Formats: sequence, C-alpha cells, structure tokens
Amino acid sequence: HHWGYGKHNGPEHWHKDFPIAKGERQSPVDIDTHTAKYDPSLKPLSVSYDQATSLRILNNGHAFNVEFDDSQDKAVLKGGPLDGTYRLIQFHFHWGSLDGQGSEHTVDKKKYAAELHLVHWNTKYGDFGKAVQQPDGLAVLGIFLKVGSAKPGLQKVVDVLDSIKTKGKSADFTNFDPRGLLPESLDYWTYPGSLTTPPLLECVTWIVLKEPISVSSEQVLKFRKLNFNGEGEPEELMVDNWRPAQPLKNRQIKASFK
Ligand SMILES: [Zn+2]
Repeated sequence: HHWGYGKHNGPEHWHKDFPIAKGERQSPVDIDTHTAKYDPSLKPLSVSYDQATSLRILNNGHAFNVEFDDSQDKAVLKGGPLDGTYRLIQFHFHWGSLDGQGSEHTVDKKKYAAELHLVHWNTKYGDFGKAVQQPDGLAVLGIFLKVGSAKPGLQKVVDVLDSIKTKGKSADFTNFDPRGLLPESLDYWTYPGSLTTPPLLECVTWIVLKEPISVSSEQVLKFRKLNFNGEGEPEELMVDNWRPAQPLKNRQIKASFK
C-alpha cells in the first residue's frame, strides 16, 4: 500500500515506487565535521520573518505542517549559498519514539531528539509546484532539537496538537511567529540534496544550523501523541517519522564557520 514509516512501507521500501530514492543527491546525510570544508566565500544567512503570516496547522498523515501565506514576499530567506529570494511555505518536524533518535541529519553520527524543517521555494519559478522540478528550487533550513529546557516559542504549537490528532485534521493557526524557533547563532553547513519524503525530488539546497535549540521533555512527549491514522481507524502513534542517512556519494559539505 502507500508509503510510510512502518515495517512493510518504511524508507527501505520507498525505492519501489520512487526510484530516485537511490539517486545521487539524496537526503538526509551524516555531517562529518572534520571533512566539511570551510568556505570563506559563503555569505551570512538573511532571515526576514517579521512579516510572516501563518494560516493553518495540518496533520497530513506523516507529520504536522504549519502553513504560511506565500503569495507575497513576507517571510523570505536569502544570502548564504543562495541566489535570489526563497519564500517560506511551511515548517514541520521529524521526531523519535525515544529522546536518543528522531533527527534526520546526524552530526558525526550523533542523532538528536527531533529536527525542524523550514521549507522555502525560489520565487523565480512562480509557485511551489514548479520549484520542486528544478535543481535550485527549494531551500530547507534544518534545526536540531535537543531535550533540555523548554522553548517558550514552541508552546503555541504544542498546545494545538490535540486538535489535529489524526490524519486529515486541520486547524486555524494565525499570528504564529517562526522567529521564536531560531537559535542564537546562524552558522551553518550546506550541501545539495533532496526532499526526505516521497517524491524525494532532488531540488533542495540544505542549510543545516550548527546550534540546536532546546525543548523540554514534556514538549516532545506531546509530539508523540499524534496519530498516523485517520479518525475511526486503528491507532498508530506518529513516532520515528525520520529517514535514515543516505550515502554522500559525489558531494562536498561546506561550512560557514571554522
Ligand atoms: Zn522534513
């Protein structure tokens, strides 16, 4: 049946429906900090999120997405390794059943409890659907979560999750400010990669921040109460919705910092 994260439809099966799964620039990857190359020509990231307009939160059956109005340049990413302007369309998380796993990227094989993806699309292609067909169509900002102190800016998200427990449920979610999810430093690693869920298209410039944010055990536990299934179907807890690291092959990871 349809792809997911279970024993019979999980990531090791995806290649049968999506051959790209075995492509040359698949994500995630392990970040080896000692062979990443410092690139002095990388510019600082420019995050302009002050005009962001969140609309809705949705359980799509494999994560929950917070969606933004992307019909104007209100929340944009630029700079770093990017050419041009990338509009924020949604963010989502990947997380584990235990605090020792959950991130998709790893750093010297270390796994984090969760990983936040802020997904942006290159405005020169007009809409998200065109952008995913281009090698420079998407920019995804990846932020690691470790378990520690609570993150106050995350609690608005945590409190609404009971309203979208099952697949297909959505809820109005206005006036959410993503600036509250960013770490203090914007130092990053970057490499060319793919979406980490089907259709696994190789259209992403990955920008992975060095500094994790901390969240409390109580906040991550509420992620684990969501459901893969629809209402009225047997209950399958939404945990371990992460793809394992893929071969780096002919790629260089660059770092903005030494
Ligand atoms: Zn993701």
